[PDB]
Amino acid sequence: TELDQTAHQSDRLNNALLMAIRSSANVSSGFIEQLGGHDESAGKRMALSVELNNKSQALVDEFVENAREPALRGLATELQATFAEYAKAVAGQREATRQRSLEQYFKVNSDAGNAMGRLQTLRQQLVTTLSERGQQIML
Amino acid sequence: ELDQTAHQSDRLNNALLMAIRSSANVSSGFIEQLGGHDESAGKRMALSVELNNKSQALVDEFVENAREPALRGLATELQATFAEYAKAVAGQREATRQRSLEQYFKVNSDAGNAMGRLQTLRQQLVTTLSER
Ligand code: NA
Repeated sequence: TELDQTAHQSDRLNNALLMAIRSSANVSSGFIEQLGGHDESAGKRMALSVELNNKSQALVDEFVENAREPALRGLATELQATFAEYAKAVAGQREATRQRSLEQYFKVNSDAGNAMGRLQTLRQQLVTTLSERGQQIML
Repeated sequence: ELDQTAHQSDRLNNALLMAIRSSANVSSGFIEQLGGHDESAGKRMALSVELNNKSQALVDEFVENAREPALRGLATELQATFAEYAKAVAGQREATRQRSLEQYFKVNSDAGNAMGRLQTLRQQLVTTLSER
């Protein structure tokens, strides 16, 4: 069952990253829809972008809540802090979309991409660490 | 065997993360073209293409290795929904090359709906994989 917990942790992480990138795919494609005049579809993509990032944040919190050992807990709290940066950048992108402003969009698009780069690396390190811990249990 | 399940998990997870990043990149590049960052846009498009190529290869590997009767049908579904997704993102890149906002809108729901199904299917495949 500690074996079971490692898998549940890996799954939180994998879903969190996937939904976080989906959230960015929705704000940028939503912005394009908006500029094409499809305001209702853009508004649903904004809401979807909100909901995806909020679900990722919640899984990251669960991931911290379940990280006991010192190796894991420190990487996990840095993922949590990095995600906050990412979430704030995407919220910035959603408001540029509501305000129809390319200028504000480009201003935070780069912030989002740099936090997202750190999130991917943190995920890889956590995946390796969790898989190491599961394998040491088996040994 | 247990070694093969870790390789299959890595393939599936990397495939889906690169696949969604491929769409986020072509949408970003489109927005860059709208604001005149044509050089910047071309870098996103190249990345979108490469990510699509790499994730397609990982999906294909995942499927070739998923011979078990328990996985066979789910792995084939993954491959077909992934095809539907990659064709939608290729449509986004073509709408970008054509600088067509309307064309882009029309393929957006194709890509987003398929990715929503890929996320679900991913969960079931790793459940089935974690069943050893
Ligand atoms: Na549009």
